[PDB]
Amino acid sequence: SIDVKYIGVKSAYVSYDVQKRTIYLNITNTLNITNNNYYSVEVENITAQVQFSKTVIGKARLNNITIIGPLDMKQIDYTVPTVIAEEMSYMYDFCTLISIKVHNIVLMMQVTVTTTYFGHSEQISQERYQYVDCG
Amino acid sequence: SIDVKYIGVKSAYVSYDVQKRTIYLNITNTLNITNNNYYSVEVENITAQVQFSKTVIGKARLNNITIIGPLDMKQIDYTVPTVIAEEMSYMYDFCTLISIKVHNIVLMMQVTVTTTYFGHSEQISQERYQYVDCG
Amino acid sequence: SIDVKYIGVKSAYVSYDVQKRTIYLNITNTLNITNNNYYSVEVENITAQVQFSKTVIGKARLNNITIIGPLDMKQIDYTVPTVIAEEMSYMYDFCTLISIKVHNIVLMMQVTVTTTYFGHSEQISQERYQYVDCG
Amino acid sequence: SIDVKYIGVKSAYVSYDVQKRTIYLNITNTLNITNNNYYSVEVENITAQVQFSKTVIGKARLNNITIIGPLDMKQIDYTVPTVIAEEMSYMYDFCTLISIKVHNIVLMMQVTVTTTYFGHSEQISQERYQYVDCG
Amino acid sequence: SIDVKYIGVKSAYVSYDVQKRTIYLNITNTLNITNNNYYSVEVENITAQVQFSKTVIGKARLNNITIIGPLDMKQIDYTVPTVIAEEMSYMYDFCTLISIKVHNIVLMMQVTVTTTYFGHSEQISQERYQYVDCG
Ligand SMILES: *[C@@H]1O[C@H](CO)[C@@H](O)[C@H](O)[C@H]1NC(C)=O
Ligand SMILES: *[C@@H]1O[C@H](CO)[C@@H](O)[C@H](O)[C@H]1NC(C)=O
Ligand SMILES: *[C@@H]1O[C@H](CO)[C@@H](O)[C@H](O)[C@H]1NC(C)=O
Ligand SMILES: *[C@@H]1O[C@H](CO)[C@@H](O)[C@H](O)[C@H]1NC(C)=O
Ligand SMILES: *[C@@H]1O[C@H](CO)[C@@H](O)[C@H](O)[C@H]1NC(C)=O
Ligand SMILES: *[C@@H]1O[C@H](CO)[C@@H](O)[C@H](O)[C@H]1NC(C)=O
Ligand SMILES: *[C@@H]1O[C@H](CO)[C@@H](O)[C@H](O)[C@H]1NC(C)=O
Ligand SMILES: *[C@@H]1O[C@H](CO)[C@@H](O)[C@H](O)[C@H]1NC(C)=O
Ligand SMILES: *[C@@H]1O[C@H](CO)[C@@H](O)[C@H](O)[C@H]1NC(C)=O
Ligand SMILES: *[C@@H]1O[C@H](CO)[C@@H](O)[C@H](O)[C@H]1NC(C)=O
Ligand SMILES: *[C@@H]1O[C@H](CO)[C@@H](O)[C@H](O)[C@H]1NC(C)=O
Ligand SMILES: *[C@@H]1O[C@H](CO)[C@@H](O)[C@H](O)[C@H]1NC(C)=O
Ligand SMILES: *[C@@H]1O[C@H](CO)[C@@H](O)[C@H](O)[C@H]1NC(C)=O
Ligand SMILES: *[C@@H]1O[C@H](CO)[C@@H](O)[C@H](O)[C@H]1NC(C)=O
Ligand SMILES: *[C@@H]1O[C@H](CO)[C@@H](O)[C@H](O)[C@H]1NC(C)=O
Ligand SMILES: *[C@@H]1O[C@H](CO)[C@@H](O)[C@H](O)[C@H]1NC(C)=O
Ligand SMILES: *[C@@H]1O[C@H](CO)[C@@H](O)[C@H](O)[C@H]1NC(C)=O
Ligand SMILES: *[C@@H]1O[C@H](CO)[C@@H](O)[C@H](O)[C@H]1NC(C)=O
Ligand SMILES: *[C@@H]1O[C@H](CO)[C@@H](O)[C@H](O)[C@H]1NC(C)=O
Ligand SMILES: *[C@@H]1O[C@H](CO)[C@@H](O)[C@H](O)[C@H]1NC(C)=O
Repeated sequence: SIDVKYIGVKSAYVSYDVQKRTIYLNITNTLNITNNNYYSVEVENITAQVQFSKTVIGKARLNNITIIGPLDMKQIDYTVPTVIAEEMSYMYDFCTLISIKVHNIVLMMQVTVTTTYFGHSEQISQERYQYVDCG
Repeated sequence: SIDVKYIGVKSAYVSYDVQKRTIYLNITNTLNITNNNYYSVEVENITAQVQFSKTVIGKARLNNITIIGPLDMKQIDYTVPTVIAEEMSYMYDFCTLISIKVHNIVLMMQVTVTTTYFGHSEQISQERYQYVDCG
Repeated sequence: SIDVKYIGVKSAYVSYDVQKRTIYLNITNTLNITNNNYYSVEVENITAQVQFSKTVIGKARLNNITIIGPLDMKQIDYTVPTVIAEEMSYMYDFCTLISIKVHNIVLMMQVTVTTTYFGHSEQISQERYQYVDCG
Repeated sequence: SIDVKYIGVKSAYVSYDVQKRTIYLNITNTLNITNNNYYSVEVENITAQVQFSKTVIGKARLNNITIIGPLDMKQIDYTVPTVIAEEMSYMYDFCTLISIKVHNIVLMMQVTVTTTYFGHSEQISQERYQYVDCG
Repeated sequence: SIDVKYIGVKSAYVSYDVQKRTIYLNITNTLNITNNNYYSVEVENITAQVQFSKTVIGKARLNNITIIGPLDMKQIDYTVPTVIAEEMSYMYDFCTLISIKVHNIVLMMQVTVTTTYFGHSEQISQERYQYVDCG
């Protein structure tokens, strides 16, 4: 990736910024800009490229073959009991929360068993993340 | 990716910004801009490209073959009981929440068993994310 | 992706912005802009490209073959009982919520068993996301 | 990656910034900029490239073969019981939270059993992250 | 990576910054900038490259072969019981939280059993991270 930029507030090439009650007198600004950008990116010169997969099985006996790919959960138990009992009481609850499984961003590109890959693969994530604001 | 930009507030090439009760006097601004951009991106020069997959089975005996791809959940139990009992009580509840499974963004590109791939693959995610604001 | 931009508020090439009771005096602005953009993107030069898949089975015995693709859920139980019992009580509930499975954005491109792919694949997601605002 | 930049507040080439009630007198600014950028990135010169995978099985006996890919969870138990009992009491709860499994950003590129890969792979993550703000 | 930059507040080539009620008198600024950048990055010159994997099994007997990839969890138990009992009491709780498993950023590139890889692989993470702010 030639350019990746996380810019919180202000991004600019040339900035004249005047703010919060200033006095801006005789000003002469002369700006002469020559800017040129040449991008030669991902250029590929190939005579011959071959992807070849071959399998042959002869006179064989195969019994109980199990192939299990990734990300298997099987047996998961979440037990979260909440019990509130009051006889003669005063209860004030402000900003209370229970969260079990919270997922913001899931990016999954190549999940397989057998992968043959020729090329280019890129993942980019940018965020501002605030979970809980109370008060 | 040639250019990826996360810009919170303001993005500009040339900015004259005057704000919050300033006094802006005699100003002479002369701006002369020569800007040229040439993008040669993803150019491919190929005589011959071959993707070849072949399978042959002869005189074989195959019994109990099981192939299971990725992301298998099987047995998942969520138990979240909530019981509230009050005899003679005062209960004030403000901004209370229960969330079990919350998913914002799920991106899944290549999930398979066998994959043969020639080319280019790109995933880009940008967000501002605030979960809970109370008060 | 040549250009991806997350811009919260203001995006502009040249900006003269005057705001919140300023006094803007004699101003001379002369702007001379030469801007040229040339995009050569995804150009492909191919004599011959071949995608060839062949399978042959001879004199074979196949019994109990099971192929199961991805994303299998099987057995999932969500139990969320809520019981409220009051004899002589005062109950004030403001902004209370229960959510089990909430999904904003699901993007699924290539989910298969066998995939042969020549080309280009791109996924882009941009959002502003606020879940719960109370008060 | 030629350029990666985390910029909290302000990013600019040339900045004239005047802020918080200054007095800006006779100013002469003459700016002459010649800037040129040439990017030759990811250029590949290949006569012949071959990816070849071949398997042959003959006169063999295979019984109880199990292949299990990565990220297997099996048996996971989360027990979080909460019990509150009050006879004659005053309870004030402000900003209380229980979270079991919270995931912001999950990026998974190549998870397989057998992978043959020719090319370029890049993962970039930038964020501002604040979990809980109370008061 | 040619350039990686963590910049907390301000990044600029040439900066004239005037702030907090200064008096800026007769100023003459003459700026003459010649800046040129040439990037030749990731250029590869290859006659022939061969990735070849071959397996042959003959007249063999294979029983109880188990191959288990990485990141296996098996049996994990989280027990966090919380019990609060008050007869005649005053309880004030401000900013109290219980978190079991919290994950901000998980990046997984190449997790496999057998991997043959020709190329370039890069992971870059930049963040500002504050967990809990109370008061
Ligand atoms: C601008 O310069 C002239 C020079 O003749 C001067 O008389 C005038 O007072 C100046 N005004 C300001 C606002 O700087
Ligand atoms: C502006 O820049 C160009 C770039 O070569 C130059 O030829 C020209 O003389 C400059 N003009 C002035 C007034 O400096
Ligand atoms: C590579 O590209 C150049 C053009 O930039 C061309 O002249 C040359 O013949 C190419 N070589 C091959 C056939 O791979
Ligand atoms: C195949 O597996 C099953 C259960 O996994 C088992 O009961 C059976 O005996 C196995 N077959 C042989 C020939 O061992
Ligand atoms: C602008 O400049 C002229 C120069 O003759 C001066 O008389 C005038 O007061 C100036 N006005 C402002 C608003 O700067
Ligand atoms: C404006 O820029 C062009 C770019 O070459 C230049 O030829 C021209 O002389 C400039 N004009 C002035 C008034 O500086
Ligand atoms: C590659 O492209 C160039 C044009 O840029 C062409 O002259 C050359 O013959 C090509 N080579 C081949 C046939 O791969
Ligand atoms: C095939 O599998 C089933 C259950 O998985 C088992 O009952 C059976 O005996 C197996 N067959 C052989 C020949 O082992
Ligand atoms: C503009 O400039 C002229 C110069 O003759 C001056 O007389 C006038 O007061 C100025 N007015 C403003 C609003 O700057
Ligand atoms: C405006 O820019 C063009 C671009 O070449 C230039 O030829 C011309 O002289 C410029 N005009 C002025 C008044 O500077
Ligand atoms: C590639 O494209 C060029 C034109 O840009 C052409 O002259 C050349 O013959 C092409 N090569 C082939 C046939 O792949
Ligand atoms: C095929 O599978 C079934 C159940 O999966 C099993 O009952 C049966 O015995 C199997 N056949 C053989 C020949 O093992
Ligand atoms: C600008 O310079 C002139 C020079 O003749 C001077 O008379 C004037 O007072 C100056 N004004 C400011 C605002 O600096
Ligand atoms: C501006 O920069 C260019 C770059 O070569 C130069 O030729 C020209 O003389 C400069 N102009 C001035 C007024 O210095
Ligand atoms: C490599 O590229 C150059 C052009 O930059 C070309 O002249 C040369 O023939 C190429 N070599 C090969 C065929 O790999
Ligand atoms: C194959 O495995 C099963 C259970 O994993 C077992 O009961 C059986 O006896 C095994 N077969 C042989 C021939 O050992
Ligand atoms: C600027 O310089 C001139 C020189 O003649 C002087 O008279 C004037 O007072 C100066 N003004 C400022 C604001 O420095
Ligand atoms: C500005 O820089 C260029 C760069 O070579 C030079 O040729 C020119 O003479 C400079 N101009 C001045 C006024 O110094
Ligand atoms: C390597 O690249 C050069 C061009 O920079 C080219 O002249 C030379 O023939 C190439 N060598 C090979 C064929 O690997
Ligand atoms: C294969 O493994 C199973 C359990 O893992 C076992 O009961 C069985 O006896 C084994 N087979 C042989 C031939 O040892």
